[PDB]
Amino acid sequence: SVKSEYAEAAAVGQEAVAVFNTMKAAFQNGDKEAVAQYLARLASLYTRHEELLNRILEKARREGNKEAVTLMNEFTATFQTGKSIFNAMVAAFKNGDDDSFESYLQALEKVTAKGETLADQIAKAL
Ligand SMILES: Nc1cccc(Oc2ccccn2)c1
Repeated sequence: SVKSEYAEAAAVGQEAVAVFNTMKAAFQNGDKEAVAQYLARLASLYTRHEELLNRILEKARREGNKEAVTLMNEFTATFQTGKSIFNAMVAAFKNGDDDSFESYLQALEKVTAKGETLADQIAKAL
């Protein structure tokens, strides 16, 4: 069902949270070889999550589930906010700009935390 597909998407999101916190520890310790690998891992994870979310939204639309569509349109928009911040973080890493990396890291955390009440609302709506 769309609901079990959302639970699968939610687990993929939690994997990115796990790899993100590990990466943050690695960055603070200056283990840039680890950070590079974790950033690659996170990129693939976000690509997957983004695809799952789009499929879920498209299915909610085909099902005429207006409330779930509204919530998923709001949540996907905020996902792109997180994604653009991630990508700028990756660029800051490539450039050796640790001040920007730190800024982007904290922002991506606040964007993610903010978008959690919505994420729980979608689970219930599908
Ligand atoms: N593409 C992308 C990459 C990193 C973080 C991010 O933020 C998120 C993740 C889930 C919900 C809201 N924002 C999105």
